[PDB]
Amino acid sequence: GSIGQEMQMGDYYVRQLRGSAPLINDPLLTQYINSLGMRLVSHANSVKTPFHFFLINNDEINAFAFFGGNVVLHSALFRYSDNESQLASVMAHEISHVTQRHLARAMEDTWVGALGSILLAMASPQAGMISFTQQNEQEADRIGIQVLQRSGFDPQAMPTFLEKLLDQARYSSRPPEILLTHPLPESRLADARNRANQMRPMVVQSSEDFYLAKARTLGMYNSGRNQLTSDLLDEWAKGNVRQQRAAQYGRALQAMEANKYDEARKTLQPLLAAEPGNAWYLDLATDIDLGQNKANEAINRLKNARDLRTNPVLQLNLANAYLQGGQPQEAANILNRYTFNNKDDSNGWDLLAQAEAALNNRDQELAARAEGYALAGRLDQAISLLSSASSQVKLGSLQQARYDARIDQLRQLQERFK
Amino acid sequence: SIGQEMQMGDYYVRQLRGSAPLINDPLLTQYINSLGMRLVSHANSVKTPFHFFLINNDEINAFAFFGGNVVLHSALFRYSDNESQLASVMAHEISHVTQRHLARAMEDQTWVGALGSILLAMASPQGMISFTQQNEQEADRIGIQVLQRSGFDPQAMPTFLEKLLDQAEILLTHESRLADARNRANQMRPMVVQSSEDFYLAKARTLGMYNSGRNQLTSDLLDEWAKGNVRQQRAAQYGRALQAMEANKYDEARKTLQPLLAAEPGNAWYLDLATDIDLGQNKANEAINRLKNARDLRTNPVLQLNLANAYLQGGQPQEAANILNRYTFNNKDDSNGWDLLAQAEAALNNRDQELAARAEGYALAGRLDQAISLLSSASSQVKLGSLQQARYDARIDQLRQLQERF
Ligand SMILES: [Zn+2]
Ligand SMILES: [Zn+2]
Repeated sequence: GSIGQEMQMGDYYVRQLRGSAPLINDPLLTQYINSLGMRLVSHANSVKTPFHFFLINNDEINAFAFFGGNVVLHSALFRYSDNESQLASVMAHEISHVTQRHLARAMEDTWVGALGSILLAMASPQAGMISFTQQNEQEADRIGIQVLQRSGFDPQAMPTFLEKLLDQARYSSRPPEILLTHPLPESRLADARNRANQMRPMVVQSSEDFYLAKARTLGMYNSGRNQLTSDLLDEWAKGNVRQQRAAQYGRALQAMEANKYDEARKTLQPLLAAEPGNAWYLDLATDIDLGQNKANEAINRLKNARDLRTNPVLQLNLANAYLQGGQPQEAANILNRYTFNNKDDSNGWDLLAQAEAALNNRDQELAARAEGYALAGRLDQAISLLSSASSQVKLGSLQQARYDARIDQLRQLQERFK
Repeated sequence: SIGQEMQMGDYYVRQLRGSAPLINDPLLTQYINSLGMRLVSHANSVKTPFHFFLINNDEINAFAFFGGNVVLHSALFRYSDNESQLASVMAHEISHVTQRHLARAMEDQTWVGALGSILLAMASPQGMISFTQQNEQEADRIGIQVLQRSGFDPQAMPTFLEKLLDQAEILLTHESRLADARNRANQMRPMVVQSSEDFYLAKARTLGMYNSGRNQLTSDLLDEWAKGNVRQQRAAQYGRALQAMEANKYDEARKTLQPLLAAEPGNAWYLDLATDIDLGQNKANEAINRLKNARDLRTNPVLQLNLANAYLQGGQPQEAANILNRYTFNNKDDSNGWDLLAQAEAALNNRDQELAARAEGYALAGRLDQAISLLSSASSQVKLGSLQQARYDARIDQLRQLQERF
């Protein structure tokens, strides 16, 4: 089965990505990027596979995708994206590469590892490299702009973003890495500007989650050219009030990053007072609270949250608060259900490992950190942890049957690829 | 002619008084028109007298019509950071009238009432008019000079328009035109800018006393004003005393105003609030004596209404009438004087005089038939052939002519 092979070929590369590339595993940022991405996929034609959207800590702008609906976005995209529709146009562009099976159809002409080595070199700040035909790039722009429009974004954002890539391709000695995987001749641009001119004029406003995502990405995961500049923060202090709340949020982050917690708490207060129930400031409200060993206050606030049952960001934030507060069992009650509902989330497993370690449930601790190692492609290491777990439980027990069964599953993943 | 339009203007004004939420505050209306008036005298193409009205509406809007009657929404004060920005709106709106743009627009094509219903809908918080790109490209650039000869900031207009863009109401009735506002302001001159003492207190009383929705006098602004020039610090103290009186914190209100009144005992704003605090504590005698020693007592309309009201609460309706009888003949269109005069004549048991004063209130609010009814009642209580009967019946005649025009 091609779709079956593609989905597990994708899982193999995604596991290699987690284990060696610097992915941003932050709950707020990953939930936003996937919520935005899924909103595009839900308006794409002939989607035959699930989709996941990954974020790299890389200041070089690039974007690419491979089998299984897995698209990779560098954090530099938030530095170049002035509006949400520009970032959406890049994801729409990459989503269309997958639906058209461009990378899959290009490979029909040691080889599984040859492609995986290319994928991580493009994602790592340590950079072979894949390239699409300019015909392929035209289909991705043609199909991407229509997904862009049906999703309620500005179609003129795609040519506007392409032109900003061209103005740095000659006003700078460095060709941005995105232009080498996705080449941009003026024909590509003039074709894009023409299509946008022929759709409906639409002025769209970037969501409030976009500016907060842009602030957290550049502020909290700053790296190289990926900074949250004071020039941009002061510029956001003059724009629409969404950018001002985002600008306030960004300085609260940097005040927390520099351990000026009371300075950060007092900056964050007015935004939390206006929106007491949104996850973005709730997330940092606990972060500053635990920075001062006020874990009870973080717990009380999160138990009063409306959407604690539905929002994973809230669920992890409270589990972490229970851990720092000295109640690991309450953290485990949340995380046992959390890890079962999000088996691919390594944040959940790592926190469960912490909770089970604090409870001195060593077999369950080893099994929890085994899942972290399995998600990172460290299957030999995951098997070692579950072997140790299975050696601490009586034979014939279900814990032994379950630990040994999980080892069996990881061995099958292992033999499918060399 | 100007005659029909001035009379059409009076008809639309009467309709506004009856249905739109006008701010009839003496201090605020005296300031709104005093600033308009010397701003008016710096344009020369004016055919008509000018009156400026303030509407309690938290949605920002401004418009004008026949007879030099301009309408300003109270939301204008929270958008106006300085006196020139506030006059920038008025200079733009008076320039519409002097050049006769709205009259020009309706000469192209039941109509007079349809426009009045629209004028209320814009004014009332609970269909609109819209101007072409030239029309206000006229008004703004014709209005920036009218603002400069009056000694205010020419750059005050542009900073106001940009503060409108990033929030996308005034914008339905009013980048190309905006780029021209910054285009045209930079060329003329840069100007020293200093708001009047009255602008800061007027903004304090509008946002503090007539707070409604987005029209609040926030704890962020008056903390800021306490750090400004000495005019803004006195205004910040005035606003805090005003809000304490609004919250019926009477003792705190007296002690907050005490240093301002001690420094400026003849200031009309503080003298006014000192009466409200005195009457609020049933101390009418103290409020009366303070107002009799005010320097501008028989020249300033705000002080006269304040003392007239204090005489009523103090149990001296005759002395109140002696003031108000003269006030209503000097300020015929002031409904406050007519209402206070009706209260005094009711307390003196001069019934036909009370009905006559009440009638003027209803005539100003556009209910001419009711005013005719009350005067008819007054004329029936007075002897046929008396001078009173001749006046009452003459005023009925004047009101009937008004309603026969429309
Ligand atoms: Zn491409
Ligand atoms: Zn206008």
